[PDB]
Amino acid sequence: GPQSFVHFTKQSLALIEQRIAERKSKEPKPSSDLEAGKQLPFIYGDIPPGMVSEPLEDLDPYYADKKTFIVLNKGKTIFRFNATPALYMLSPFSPLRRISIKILVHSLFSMLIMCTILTNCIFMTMNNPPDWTKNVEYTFTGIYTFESLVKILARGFCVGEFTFLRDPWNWLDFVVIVFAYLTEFVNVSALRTFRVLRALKTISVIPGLKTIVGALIQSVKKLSDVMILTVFCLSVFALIGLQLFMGNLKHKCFRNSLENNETLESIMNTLESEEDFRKYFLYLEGSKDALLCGFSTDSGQCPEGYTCVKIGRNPDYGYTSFDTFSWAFLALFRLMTQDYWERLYQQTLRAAGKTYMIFFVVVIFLGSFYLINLILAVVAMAYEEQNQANIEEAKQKELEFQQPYWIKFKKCIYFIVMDPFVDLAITICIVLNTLFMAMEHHPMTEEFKNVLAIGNLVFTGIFAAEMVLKLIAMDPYEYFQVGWNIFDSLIVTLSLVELFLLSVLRSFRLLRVFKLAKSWPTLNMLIKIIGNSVGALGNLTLVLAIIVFIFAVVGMQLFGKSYKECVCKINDDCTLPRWHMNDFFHSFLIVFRVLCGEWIETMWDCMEVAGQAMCLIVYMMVMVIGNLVVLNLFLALLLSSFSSDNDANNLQIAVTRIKKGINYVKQTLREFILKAFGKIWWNIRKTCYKIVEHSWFESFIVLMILLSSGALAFEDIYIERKKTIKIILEYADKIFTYIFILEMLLKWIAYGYKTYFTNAWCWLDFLIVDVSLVTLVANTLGYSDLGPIKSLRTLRALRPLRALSRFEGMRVVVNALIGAIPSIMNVLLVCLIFWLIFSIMGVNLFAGKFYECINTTDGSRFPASQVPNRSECFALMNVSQNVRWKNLKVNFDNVGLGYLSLLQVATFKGWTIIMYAAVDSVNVDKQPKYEYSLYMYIYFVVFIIFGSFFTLNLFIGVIIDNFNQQKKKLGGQDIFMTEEQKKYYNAMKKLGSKKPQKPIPRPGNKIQGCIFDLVTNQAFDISIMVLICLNMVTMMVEKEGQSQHMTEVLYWINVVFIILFTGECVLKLISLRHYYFTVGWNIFDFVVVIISIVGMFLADLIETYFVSPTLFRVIRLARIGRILRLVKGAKGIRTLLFALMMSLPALFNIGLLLFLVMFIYAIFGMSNFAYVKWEDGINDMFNFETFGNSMICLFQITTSAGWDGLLAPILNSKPPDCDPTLPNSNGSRGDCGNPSVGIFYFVSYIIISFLVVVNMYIAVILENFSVA
Ligand SMILES: COCC(CCO[C@H]1CC[C@@]2(C)C(=CC[C@H]3[C@@H]4C[C@@H]5O[C@]6(CC[C@@H](C)CO6)[C@@H](C)[C@@H]5[C@@]4(C)CC[C@@H]32)C1)COC
Ligand SMILES: CC(C)CCC[C@@H](C)[C@H]1CC[C@H]2[C@@H]3CC=C4C[C@@H](OC(=O)CCC(=O)O)CC[C@]4(C)[C@H]3CC[C@]12C
Ligand SMILES: CC(C)CCC[C@@H](C)[C@H]1CC[C@H]2[C@@H]3CC=C4C[C@@H](OC(=O)CCC(=O)O)CC[C@]4(C)[C@H]3CC[C@]12C
Ligand SMILES: CC(C)CCC[C@@H](C)[C@H]1CC[C@H]2[C@@H]3CC=C4C[C@@H](OC(=O)CCC(=O)O)CC[C@]4(C)[C@H]3CC[C@]12C
Ligand SMILES: *[C@@H]1O[C@H](CO)[C@@H](O[C@@H]2O[C@H](CO)[C@@H](O)[C@H](O)[C@H]2NC(C)=O)[C@H](O)[C@H]1NC(C)=O
Ligand SMILES: *[C@@H]1O[C@H](CO)[C@@H](O[C@@H]2O[C@H](CO)[C@@H](O)[C@H](O)[C@H]2NC(C)=O)[C@H](O)[C@H]1NC(C)=O
Ligand SMILES: *[C@@H]1O[C@H](CO)[C@@H](O)[C@H](O)[C@H]1NC(C)=O
Ligand code: NA
Repeated sequence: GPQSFVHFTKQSLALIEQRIAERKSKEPKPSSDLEAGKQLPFIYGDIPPGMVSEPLEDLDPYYADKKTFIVLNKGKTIFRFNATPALYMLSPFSPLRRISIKILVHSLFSMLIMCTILTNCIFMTMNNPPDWTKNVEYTFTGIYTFESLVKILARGFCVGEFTFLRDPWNWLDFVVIVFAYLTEFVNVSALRTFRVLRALKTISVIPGLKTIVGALIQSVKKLSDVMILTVFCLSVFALIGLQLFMGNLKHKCFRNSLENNETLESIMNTLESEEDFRKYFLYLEGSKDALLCGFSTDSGQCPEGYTCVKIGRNPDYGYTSFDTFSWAFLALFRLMTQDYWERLYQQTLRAAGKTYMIFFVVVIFLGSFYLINLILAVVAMAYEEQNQANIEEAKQKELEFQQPYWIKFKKCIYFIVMDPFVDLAITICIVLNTLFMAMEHHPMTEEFKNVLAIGNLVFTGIFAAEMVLKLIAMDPYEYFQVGWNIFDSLIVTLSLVELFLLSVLRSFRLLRVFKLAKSWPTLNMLIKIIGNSVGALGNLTLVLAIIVFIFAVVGMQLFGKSYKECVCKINDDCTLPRWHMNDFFHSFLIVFRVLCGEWIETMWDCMEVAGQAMCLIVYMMVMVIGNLVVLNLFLALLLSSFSSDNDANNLQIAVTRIKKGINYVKQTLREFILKAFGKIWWNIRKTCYKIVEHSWFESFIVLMILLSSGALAFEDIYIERKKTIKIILEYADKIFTYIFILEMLLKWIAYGYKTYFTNAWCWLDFLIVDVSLVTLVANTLGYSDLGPIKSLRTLRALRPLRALSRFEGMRVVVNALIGAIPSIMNVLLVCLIFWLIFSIMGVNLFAGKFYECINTTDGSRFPASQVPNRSECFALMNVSQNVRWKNLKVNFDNVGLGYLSLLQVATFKGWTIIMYAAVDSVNVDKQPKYEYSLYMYIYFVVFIIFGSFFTLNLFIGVIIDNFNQQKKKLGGQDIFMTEEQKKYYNAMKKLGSKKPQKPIPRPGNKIQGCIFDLVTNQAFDISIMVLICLNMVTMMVEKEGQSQHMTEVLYWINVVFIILFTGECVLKLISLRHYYFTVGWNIFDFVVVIISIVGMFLADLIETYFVSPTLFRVIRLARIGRILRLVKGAKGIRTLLFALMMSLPALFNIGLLLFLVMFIYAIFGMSNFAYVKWEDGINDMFNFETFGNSMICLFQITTSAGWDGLLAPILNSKPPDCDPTLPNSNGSRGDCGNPSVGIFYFVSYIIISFLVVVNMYIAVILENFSVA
């Protein structure tokens, strides 16, 4: 009981030695609430005042027998030691031991350690430490020695059982202190790096961090199977890309204009440097890489006079290659993370042909889309079950816990403040303020600036008046009692500080919008999430901040001097690049960018200056650990808040009274106005009704729509030359229109006007036939070349939409997407206003500053030393012709352009040139300077954290809640599966969960008996598995440029492997006696061995009978079938692959709809952008001139990769960039682009594709939760 409090005495020590004597004469877990480091049970009451900081005997009966004693704080936390003297000298009663306990057992000691640690972290971030910091370093070493020595004196070193080194966290202290004195007593980067380990001590000293890091480790522990699958899949696809693309990125066009007997070999002998490479090969302007080339008809066709020859290095400094298995693995990992993969995709297609788009499609679907889903689902399950355990433990803990003139003036003015009118007036003024500050733009006249300024003066007037009036209406002591009032006070007093006599300060007016949270339910949820970011979940956010700090400082210490000294090898003018790790801030930015998803481009430079190894380990550590922590935080916010939600408001009072008033006047004026004052037709009906419902009509009509939609794809820029096909297409178009008109008439007659017109699908078909009629009559009358009718032409691209109602897959998927529109619209409004705040802030900061004065020959901004003003560039234009004062196309000149720039930043596409213009901006009409505004990166960091991370978190939560609501409103069935797919899906459930088959019969024949016993055993299976892994290795051994001897060797080893696997299959045939074919995996074995032999014969036929290397490489892929068999044994890999097989139907439906959307946008893009100028992505190979070339671009940007590069040439609309009078083969003129259609096209596309792929994400992840 509570009485069990007694001092630790030497008499008690005698008692201890004697009862341990008893236990030794004759010769239980520790309590879950009595272990050290937490709070003592409340049943024992409070401590005697003479007992704090004094040794006590252990309360646990299990620990009452061994050597131990407990010590308490004033904070009443418990620490336990062992009774054995420290190192066998310091008895627990010496002066040293209890002074060490007193110092160690204290809150002030821990606080001192925390402050000195954080000061040390502040001192780590010094690029060039001043010489005087040595003494400060010695000081820190002194405090760390003091704290260590206190721990040894209080606990011993290792002699006992509970002592200094027993817990792992003290090992870090020991290592750092011994390494500090090692460097003190005795590759400066190597020594200076290991001091970052003290930054890890915050995890030990700040409370709660221990459990957070333990939780992260436990979450990792579950990723074993998924990491094995990831390695397996990346290796298999790396071998596939090895076989297909080995050496193609070596192709370069070579100038045939070489004279004086210099042939290809005569130059081969002398190609070692890069200057001679630039002398003889083709380098597109502004590129460090030689332009690729190919041999197929669909590859990169070299210019005239250039021959395409595979010589020289691979692109990107050598690092983009599918030559050796390591480089292929790097490429497939860059494809799985979709990091700048839209450049590898373009190079691979340019050098190998547009026909490996299928390779990239299957890699993107399987590599990126699926493995990431698996990772997210497993981490989510880990966190969810851990959270359930925590909640259940907390609940159990709760159950155990339970078991004169001024006064009348003030009250009258307070009455002037009534909830209905004052609050709504203030809300309206807030909304008008935000809509009034949104009228700022760069080209502005004094009139409009003046009205803006006076309006802002008025609004700050009303808000200050409100603040003073609520100051005096209710006592200032009580004004501050609520958070909203103090928030508003801070806003007002800061706006007055503005009115005293800064650009960032101009915009904190915008925060008063958030006061709308009380009325608006969904904005309040964003407030809740941002609050959890620092509230219930502040420890995890603090872990994340600490890790980003440590990675930044580690990378800086390792690579700063490397970046500085080897600067000339990553930049041509021999100055530091834009992204570097020379400073703490720039290394922080690189770490942040890697956390955003951008890691290949900076690692190329890292490895250029600091060598491959360290760069790879450090970058992959950052990737894995940082992405782990960020994903954990995101999932925690999501689950916590959307399971959290799982006096009347002042606006509600206003609605009440205003409804009272409006209803009162409405019905009283209502009272005022009352007081002041045929068998044949229905035969046709039935016959048509069975006609339209008859199956052949439906199938014919679906075929008809498919044919019209397909005919849409031929009208490309080569339809003039195809004389025959043109006539067929136009005649067919007429027939299609007539058929659909007849279909509409038949359905009209058969169903009736109301029935046909109460259905939305018929509304779609009706609008389409209407526009076809319009264009038909306009063609007949002769007004074909009128512009509006020429535009109604392009609307023929909407024809594929007729298919949505005929196939049930996109019908059900569209039903779900439509059921989700309201919630999507609420979230979109919240995001719209949030990004509106950020867009007005960006317009205040940057509007009109992105202008610059350039050499148009190379695009080089002039030095700001000369030509620093706009007038200076105009003078230069006057004196030198080819000079331009150009602005960025996507900029912050107004709130629309601000929202386009924010959309580019939030998806990290095009965002870099935006930030370079931001940080280099000086002021309006002044030329930008290199990182003049260096700390404007923080605007983008804050926008990415808030408008991107948190809004996406809110969107995901609302979508998940909406989809589970739909699933419950359907009774618990699936929402992307038709009836037949549900039936199949249940069937494949039954197949997968099959009870094991009965044991195979035992053959009677004796030699059959021996072979059967041999083959049917574990050892045979393990032997085959080891052989398959060995064959995998001998496949990875292949490289590019290998000598013929190694080729023959690997050929023979592969032959041997085919021999042994054929032997295994033959012994299986003989021993199981056609029962081989019963078990499913043996059919796969059979197919693998057959295709292995057939491919091995066919290839050797190819190099001797029909010599074509491409077909050779395609058939030689049958080797890869052998590798597939490793999934035979792994019980987790199968489960995951069976999850994929389970989820395939829903993905088929969603991908069908996505494909139809891509088809529609491809027809539109061919109609509109087929003649835009070739700039920044639109080139000879990647354009909208053909259906293939359009759908290639649309697949590229279905992942939103590089859409900023396709949109850029369309934004050209004027003669300085584009050219509006240029003869074209369509009959039109100009290679120009109109921005409005381009912006609508790309923004819409990325939004619809985002919605659809998020739907795929939800389907797959819920499938994984269901199966597991
Ligand atoms: C407390 O008990 C709750 C239980 C119901 C549990 O339902 C779960 C269904 C799976 C689901 C929706 C849940 C939590 C984490 C969710 C994952 C977090 C990741 O977030 C994402 C999207 C957002 C990205 C930023 C990160 O990845 C998804 C890929 C991943 C995710 C959305 C896949 C789906 C997961 C809730 C009922 O108990 C009675
Ligand atoms: C739902 C919320 C988040 C947005 C509501 C729409 C408006 C409040 C915003 C969005 C687009 C903004 C407009 C973007 C473009 C312009 C053009 C601008 O005038 C010019 O650029 C003239 C240029 C010239 O004369 O050369 C004036 C501000 C204005 C109207 C902005 C006013 C504020 C607008 C209309
Ligand atoms: C904030 C600045 C940039 C002006 C932007 C426009 C807003 C004033 C509009 C857009 C969204 C509208 C809100 C949409 C949703 C709501 C919630 C509505 O109340 C509920 O929905 C209660 C639901 C429930 O209790 O379950 C009150 C109106 C309100 C705040 C609307 C108020 C007017 C809003 C905020
Ligand atoms: C010709 C161009 C210039 C303008 C075209 C405008 C139409 C696209 C608008 C006007 C009437 C609207 C329709 C009004 C009625 C309906 C029925 C509605 O379905 C129902 O109401 C079902 C009700 C039920 O089942 O109980 C679906 C939307 C729809 C097709 C609307 C779709 C959009 C329509 C066709
Ligand atoms: C803009 O750049 C171009 C090319 O970079 C300059 O034109 C020539 O540049 C070369 C450098 O390789 C000089 O040797 C020539 O003398 C330049 N020719 C002329 C006519 O200038 C051009 O000078 C640059 N513009 C300005 C204003 O300096
Ligand atoms: C912007 O242009 C120049 C760029 O330095 C500014 O400086 C003037 O330059 C002219 C021509 O070199 C000199 O004659 C003047 O003496 C410079 N000004 C001064 C104060 O020395 C010029 O002032 C700027 N003009 C505007 C309108 O901003
Ligand atoms: C071949 O190259 C040599 C250079 O040593 C040159 O003298 C000779 O004329 C060349 N032959 C022809 C046919 O151009
Ligand atoms: Na990159």
